[PDB]
Amino acid sequence: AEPDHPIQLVWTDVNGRLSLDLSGAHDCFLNTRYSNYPVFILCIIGEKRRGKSFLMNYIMRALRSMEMDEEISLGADDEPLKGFKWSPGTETTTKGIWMWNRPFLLNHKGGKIAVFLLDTEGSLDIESDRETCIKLSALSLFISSHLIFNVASNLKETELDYMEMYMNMGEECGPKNLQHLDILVRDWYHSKKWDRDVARSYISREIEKLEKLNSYPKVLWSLKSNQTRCFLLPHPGKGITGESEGRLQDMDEDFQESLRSYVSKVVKGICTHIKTNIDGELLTSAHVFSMLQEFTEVLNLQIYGFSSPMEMFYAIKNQKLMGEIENEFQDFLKNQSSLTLPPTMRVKVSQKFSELLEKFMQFVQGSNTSSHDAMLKDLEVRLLEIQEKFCNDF
Amino acid sequence: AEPDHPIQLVWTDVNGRLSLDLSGAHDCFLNTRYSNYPVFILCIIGEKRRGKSFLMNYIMRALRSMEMDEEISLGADDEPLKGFKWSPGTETTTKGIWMWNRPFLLNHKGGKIAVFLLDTEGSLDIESDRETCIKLSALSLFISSHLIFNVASNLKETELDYMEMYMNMGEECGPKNLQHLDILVRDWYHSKKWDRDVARSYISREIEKLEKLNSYPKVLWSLKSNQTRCFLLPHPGKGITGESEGRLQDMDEDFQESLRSYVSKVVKGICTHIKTNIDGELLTSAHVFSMLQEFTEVLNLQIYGFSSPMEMFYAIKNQKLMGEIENEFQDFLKNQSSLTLPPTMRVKVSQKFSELLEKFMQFVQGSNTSSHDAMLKDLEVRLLEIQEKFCNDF
Ligand SMILES: Nc1nc2c(ncn2[C@@H]2O[C@H](COP(=O)(O)OP(=O)(O)O)[C@@H](O)[C@H]2O)c(=O)[nH]1
Ligand SMILES: Nc1nc2c(ncn2[C@@H]2O[C@H](COP(=O)(O)OP(=O)(O)O)[C@@H](O)[C@H]2O)c(=O)[nH]1
Ligand code: ALF
Ligand code: ALF
Ligand SMILES: [Mg+2]
Ligand SMILES: [Mg+2]
Ligand SMILES: [Mg+2]
Ligand SMILES: [Mg+2]
Repeated sequence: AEPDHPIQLVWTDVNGRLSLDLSGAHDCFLNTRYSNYPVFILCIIGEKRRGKSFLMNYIMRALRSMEMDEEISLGADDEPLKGFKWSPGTETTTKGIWMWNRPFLLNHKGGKIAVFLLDTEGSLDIESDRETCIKLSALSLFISSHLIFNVASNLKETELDYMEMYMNMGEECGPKNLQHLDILVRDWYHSKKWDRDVARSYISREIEKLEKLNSYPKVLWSLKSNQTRCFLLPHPGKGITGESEGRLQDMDEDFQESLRSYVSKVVKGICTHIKTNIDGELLTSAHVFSMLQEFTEVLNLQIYGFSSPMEMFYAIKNQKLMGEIENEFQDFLKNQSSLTLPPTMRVKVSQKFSELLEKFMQFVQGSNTSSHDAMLKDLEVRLLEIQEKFCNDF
Repeated sequence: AEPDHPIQLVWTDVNGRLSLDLSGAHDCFLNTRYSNYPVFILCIIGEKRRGKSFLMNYIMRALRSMEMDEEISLGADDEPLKGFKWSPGTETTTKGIWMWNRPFLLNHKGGKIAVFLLDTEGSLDIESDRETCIKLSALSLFISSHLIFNVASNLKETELDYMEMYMNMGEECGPKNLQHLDILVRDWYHSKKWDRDVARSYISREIEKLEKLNSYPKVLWSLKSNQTRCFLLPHPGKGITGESEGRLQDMDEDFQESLRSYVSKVVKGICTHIKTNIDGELLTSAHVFSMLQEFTEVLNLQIYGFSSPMEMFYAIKNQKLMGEIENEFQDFLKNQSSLTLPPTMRVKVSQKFSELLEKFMQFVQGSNTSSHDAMLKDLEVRLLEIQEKFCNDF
């Protein structure tokens, strides 16, 4: 891995675990040319297949322009788009979390700021375990000093559902600890009315909707805070979504106009979003990896069981059914006469035990046989404990 | 309500209940001019704000063209779009289920087919209870003889999650009973490659992805069946998504090309998708409302508790916690010595009771105080039963 390429910072394994590259990425942060500079860490997350990597590449152009001339540019109109791997169509491209393997070094107050870029696998891909992508997105949220939440078309149930999940991934991910959040709405319906004042009005209206709900207290906090802003990009047009070199000349003109404005605002805000540690001191490059490591271990400790809404519905109902059957067993035991002889008692209890296993299987919901078996096995061990204790003391 | 207007067939009330219009809609189906004709029932469902009503209006043009001349047309290029109420932007428009208040009468085998159109509130709107919209979409699915599942951009976790839910809303909604399903992908990334052969290839690839999963057996069944097809529409362009009259001339040319092809295929298939009853006989107009009524009562009987993924996660964990605490109480009672005097026993049990209520509140997850109180109240009644039984028998 040579300089000026993306490198994979985080990947997930089979067991659902998140692993950091403790060699190449770790070495990227500790380079003595810039390890003591204050850092700005830009991360992008959001739904799959919506130009996240594409956008990070145009930000990279502006950072490289600023690194050279102190000047803001998105390149020449015929420059094809390079950087983080980006690709058209329905197949997903980014997996895990990638970073550019060198910072971009911007002038700031007679020193430098080291700017790091993190590109995350998009959500809603069914070939990826949804909890795994949730953990990846929360790790990006945690480490960011500027987080881009890339949203398709408009804020909907899905985006609010997911960002509420992200901000519940430990106290570290709560909205108060999120330094800066851009809610970037891609493919905005209005190609002419997308400016800063439209976006404030749109968020104010969303807050009205959220104030009526119970579901999204953490997102609501964030949206009401001075740490969250919304930007709107119109649709880029068919010269960008099909087979494309990603060139500025391929862009719909209103998309290019909003893109230039948005990228320029990101770059110009960098000096106001230097990454901070727990205590609020400026964080340097040399301490980012430590933070990544500790919070990755936090995320790998807890298994949530996020799944399809129907699977979680069946899980609630089936867990209620198991508890009902256990209580049924307990009530049956309490109702037995202490004057029954021990051998006759043992038979009666065993028959009830078998009858309740059959009842579980008669009322269990869903069709995942493997999970029915796990649940049945678990019910069986718990009833056996109850039986043993009763028949030994009886 | 006069003829040639939309009328609301189904609405939801505060208590989450679905109500049918038993007067106007009921009278629409039983009109003696067409109540004995076989019916075709087209229903559209899917995510909010994605041109569902808009599409149903262009289908209406083609039906009205066919009703008049036996000829297929989408109108003149400058005709503004009328019919079901449709509107740009982020605010939702269709609520409940609407129908056109007259059938369109198509020639068929020396008789007529009565064509009914049902337009459904889109999913993912946070001002609507998600279970309520799920029930509305399942009712549309149940009654359809041609169902349009309108999908934004591509099949993702969300669409598969929701259609799996729809097809679990009673045996009536299972994939085997779904006469015909179009998965209509709007805003398809490729403006040139969207034809029937691309869509088959796309679905075949999705089936490969689903074959690896446990989550979507019912969708998988449907996609593998001969009763489900996929059609792709490119993006209509900014002359349709902004302030628009919805005219053919406002359309991107590749969108208009796919739209004409798709609408023509829908209308030409009508004779092959006559609605059928349980036994497979042709259903007439005069019996549609009966079916609507019976299945609406089925849907109003069951309350699922669908909610945000974080809320369902907390619900699973909190329900497990309540069961753990109840078992803790039961084990404590079993471990008590029968030689303890009754008054001393009653105090010991009461103190454990209080200690376990405190434990519940110490470990309960989430921040919905109202639901914590409900759960605490419920735990308290169950422990009281256990206590009463123990202290009376002791
Ligand atoms: N619909 C849409 N597509 C975009 C946008 N920006 C870029 N694209 C295209 O989206 C496709 C996926 O881009 P990519 O960056 O790989 O998506 P990612 O999975 O979000 O990282 C490419 O064909 C891009 O050119 C946008 O604003 N809207
Ligand atoms: N992005 C997109 N917008 C569309 C399409 N077709 C129509 N629209 C626009 O979407 C907006 C919402 O249309 P509407 O029919 O009310 O949406 P509905 O809530 O799905 O019924 C209107 O401005 C339409 O002109 C499409 O294929 N893609
Ligand atoms: F779908 Al992606 F990066 F979110 F390829
Ligand atoms: F958002 Al809609 F009909 F689905 F207005
Ligand atoms: Mg990407
Ligand atoms: Mg912070
Ligand atoms: Mg509508
Ligand atoms: Mg059927």
